[PDB]
Amino acid sequence: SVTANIENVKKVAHHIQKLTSIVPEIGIICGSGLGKLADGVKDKITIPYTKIPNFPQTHSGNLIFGTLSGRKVVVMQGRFHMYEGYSNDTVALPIRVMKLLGVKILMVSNAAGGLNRSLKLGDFVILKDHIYLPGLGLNNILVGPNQEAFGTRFPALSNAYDRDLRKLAVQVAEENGFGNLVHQGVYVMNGGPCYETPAECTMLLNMGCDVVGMSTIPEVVIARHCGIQVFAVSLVTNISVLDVESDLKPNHEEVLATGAQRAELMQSWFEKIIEKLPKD
Amino acid sequence: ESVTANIENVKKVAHHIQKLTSIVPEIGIICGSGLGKLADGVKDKITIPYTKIPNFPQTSHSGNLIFGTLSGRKVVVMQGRFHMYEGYSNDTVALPIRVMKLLGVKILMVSNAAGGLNRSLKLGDFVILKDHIYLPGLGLNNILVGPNQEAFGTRFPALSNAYDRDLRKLAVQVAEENGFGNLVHQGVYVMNGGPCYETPAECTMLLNMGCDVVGMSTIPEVVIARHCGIQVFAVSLVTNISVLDVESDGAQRAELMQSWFEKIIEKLPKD
Amino acid sequence: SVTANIENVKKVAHHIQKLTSIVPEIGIICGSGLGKLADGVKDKITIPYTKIPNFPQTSSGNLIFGTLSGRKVVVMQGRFHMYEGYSNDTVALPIRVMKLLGVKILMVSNAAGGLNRSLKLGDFVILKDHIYLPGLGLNNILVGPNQEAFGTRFPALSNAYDRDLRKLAVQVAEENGFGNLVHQGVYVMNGGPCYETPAECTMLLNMGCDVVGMSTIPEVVIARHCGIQVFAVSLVTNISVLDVESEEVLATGAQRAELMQSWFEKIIEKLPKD
Ligand SMILES: CC[N+](C)(C)CCCS(=O)(=O)[O-]
Ligand SMILES: CC[N+](C)(C)CCCS(=O)(=O)[O-]
Ligand SMILES: CC[N+](C)(C)CCCS(=O)(=O)[O-]
Repeated sequence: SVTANIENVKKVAHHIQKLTSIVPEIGIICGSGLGKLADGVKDKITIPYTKIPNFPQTHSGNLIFGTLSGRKVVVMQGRFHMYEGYSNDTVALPIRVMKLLGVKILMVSNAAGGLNRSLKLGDFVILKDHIYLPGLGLNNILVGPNQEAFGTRFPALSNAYDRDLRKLAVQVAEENGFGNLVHQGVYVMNGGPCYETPAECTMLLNMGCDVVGMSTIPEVVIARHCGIQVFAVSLVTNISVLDVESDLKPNHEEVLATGAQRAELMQSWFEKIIEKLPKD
Repeated sequence: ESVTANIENVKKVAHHIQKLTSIVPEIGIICGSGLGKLADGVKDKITIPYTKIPNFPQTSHSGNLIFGTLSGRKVVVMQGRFHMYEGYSNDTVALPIRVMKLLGVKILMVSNAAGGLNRSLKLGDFVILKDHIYLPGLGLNNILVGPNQEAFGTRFPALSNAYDRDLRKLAVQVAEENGFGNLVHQGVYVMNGGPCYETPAECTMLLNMGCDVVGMSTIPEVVIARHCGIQVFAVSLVTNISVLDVESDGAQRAELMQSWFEKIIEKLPKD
Repeated sequence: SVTANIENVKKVAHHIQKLTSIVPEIGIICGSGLGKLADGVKDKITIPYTKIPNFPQTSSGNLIFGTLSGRKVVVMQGRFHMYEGYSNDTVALPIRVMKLLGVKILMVSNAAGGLNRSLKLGDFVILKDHIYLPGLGLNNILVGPNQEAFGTRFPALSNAYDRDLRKLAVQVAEENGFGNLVHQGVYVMNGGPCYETPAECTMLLNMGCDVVGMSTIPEVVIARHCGIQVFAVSLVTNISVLDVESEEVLATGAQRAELMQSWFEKIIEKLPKD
């Protein structure tokens, strides 16, 4: 990976600006439930990661630029997960590129396990806060020399999950008849890639966590560090088992199935949030 | 560090071992510190020093693999382990377990020495692990971080019944019928990366997290074993009782644990 | 960049020993509140880190030798924080150099967020214990081959924060009229460099932590490993927010610097000579 410093981020951004004239104001990272969001983007240019020098590589992932709900967007189709062995610089560079391209708001989804006992499979949990277990343990994405062109050395994570975007998301769900599926909660990052043990889930629930997943927080930290507002949502793809005696367990195909089942609704929700954002 | 624990490299190591012994092990046993006696009962033994195995990790006496039978069943015993607090890599720790898989191991029995958090524990008690909290794993130091080796298992392994409940039940029964059931507990093991012992504040936090014992090993091996379908039984010997507040200031047990493991193996189901 | 082994640590200590004849008994690592401690030292011999070969670089840091309240000291001005990406050996080496130079007591300050709800901005929290979140998660400074020259493989952290040094520190504060600022508590390390979220702060408070910061514990572990007594104090530079819907740190340090400096000087004055 190339260092996600201003020099390298500029080179990548400048290369992208030759390929498209679209100045995105919203960046979207597609997780669970957002698998067909790129189809909804109109007047789009699709740039495979392979066509961007010094951009991380993960068919190839794509950067999609276009209009969604009357706004200019860049959609990241293809993520770089820490459990896959990717570096901090790999995860940070795409977010910092979004910043240089013009992104003001980052919207992201992911799949998570439901710790909170009131959660149902397929529920949406808007992140209102997080617990960054890797970050507390010296694997924070920002470890290393601070890049002052982007942000400060010790970023505050106050209002990390923009309260006004959260309020809007809830309002849109309620107005469109699926407010009953929507919660707000604390997301804890398990580095992964193992699912959480019953003892681990019990610990995490008692720490005050509502959902547990293996991603997202590193991007959120980079976004907040460089001043991008964040809206993040976990799709509850499994209900955490807290009891060792239980034979119930997380199953990959069912986790993927839940994402796919909820995709139309999740994308609709994101689209309807975007159309309500103030603009001009 | 060391060679990637992929199918090609693990196969190469396994094939080398299969030229040094004709014993196909069904059960793998990992001896913890002060617990080398678990190998002493091995009948018709064949000893392979780690130095004889190219690409197998090396200790820094030499470590050995011991093949033979215990209570009639074919076993491989690991004498010398690779601890994460020593600076060994994920691949180093993973490779021996994946080698055991290819050699034919279906059940892994692991022992370690641990600190007692649960206040009902006494020095010298055995705590069968029923579950774990992998603090390094939750914090982005999980042994499986990196490309998944699909030949061994799936990207996101579930850890349900990680400590096989039928093996736990059998182990408790064997202890009770041999008159040391009073020494045996079941509990949750939490891994401290180490190598520092836990401070009183750490011990209190860990106890309140729902942990019964704390140690510096084992979980990484358990994760790799479960990832590739090996059933796991694991037991901690309580060698220290954790102090919970700042204001406040073995040999026979190894032999007993040896006997216990032997008597468990005698009763293991056999297809 | 160099292993903190006996061979490398000795080379560094020997280089320092030809630049100064002062044999330090007390080492002091300046965090928040101790920025001006170097100015108060008498018979100063300032050695910049650039002038010590094999010594880690941060810039330009200084090792100041001299006397403080009649006792020989070495003051580290310029620390090596793990959130900056320094290696374990980088952080360990200066402490082990201190050991070889003659240091018996290490006094350290830092800036920390107040979790305990009774704390006020500018309070002093003497560390009596810690929770080393990085260490529990496989990022302990001692991971790797144990350097037997300095200590044992599995160091115990019983009495890590020497109880007699804590007693002395509280007594000095009480008799100089600022005992009302002094608390004793548990420090938890957040690797950093992000400040802790409300959910993180709530979790940490419920684990039994009184203050949270991003330093100190690694140095304390190396010091205890090699048998140096430790006194550590956090300056409360921020009050943790525990619920969502929610410069000041640098101002608190600069404001309380004089008092903390005075406190450290007066502690060194009352230390046992035998
Ligand atoms: C439940 C989702 N699993 C299978 C763990 C995939 C993790 C990818 S993530 O964290 O971006 O949703
Ligand atoms: C005295 C050794 N301690 C710290 C208990 C570590 C135990 C090593 S183990 O896990 O193989 O038993
Ligand atoms: C408040 C200052 N923080 C963020 C903890 C940075 C470290 C300062 S230090 O060295 O005094 O701990």
